Amino acid sequence: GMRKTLKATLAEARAQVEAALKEEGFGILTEIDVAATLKAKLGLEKPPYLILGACNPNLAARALEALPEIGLLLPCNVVLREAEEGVEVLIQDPKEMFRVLPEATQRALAPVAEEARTRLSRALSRL
Amino acid sequence: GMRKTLKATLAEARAQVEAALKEEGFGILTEIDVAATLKAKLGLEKPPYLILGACNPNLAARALEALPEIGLLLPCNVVLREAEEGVEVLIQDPKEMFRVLPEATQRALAPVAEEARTRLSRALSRL
Ligand SMILES: O=S([O-])[O-]
Repeated sequence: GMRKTLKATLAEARAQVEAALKEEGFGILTEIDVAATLKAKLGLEKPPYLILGACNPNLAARALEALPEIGLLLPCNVVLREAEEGVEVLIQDPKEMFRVLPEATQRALAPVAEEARTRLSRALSRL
Repeated sequence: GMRKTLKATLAEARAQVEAALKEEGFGILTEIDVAATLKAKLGLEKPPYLILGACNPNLAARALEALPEIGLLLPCNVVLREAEEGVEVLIQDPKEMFRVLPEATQRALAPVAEEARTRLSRALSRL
């Protein structure tokens, strides 16, 4: 949806992502190293793949105040994975993620999802 | 969907939900204290609210083979929140989550989602 490949090492891509997100009000709350946890649990050897859970507290608080169960679809995931041409960054589109909800609830959340999507697409565009 | 209210405290509910998930092959990879992070960032007191990222490594590994970009949807969120009549546990239903995905990936993903959902609803039933 929002996808970009960077010619950058993993650590470089990850620092540039954290920095572009922080410019737009999104902090990183969680991180899962998917290759390291598949190794530890299953003995599998997979290429680099991280999932970062990023969040703007103001937009999150607003969404959770309107619809408390919306925590099931937070935070916004950012994937960084090894690609041929370097590291691919993928960012969850909030508008797309709210489509699991009834249409009336998506209307009720639209201003927040739009604001989040605009800040996220801005971060991506600066990578 | 998938919710139960526990006549219990938040730490009784957390110790308990983690035990019931473990029984069903789901471990907790991440956790966000929503009330403490919104207080920290925004200065507002909010009611107890936790987001636990639960994962079964074998099911996640197969999901990632069907669709490499499914890391944007993982792991499976479990909410514990102060509710009206106790602490409400909500579990993201894998079947609903996958609906956001391209039509083309749905059939291949259906049996991993069915297996996840049966394990989760089992864990929820034992609380
Ligand atoms: O960071 S403030 O702009 O939500």
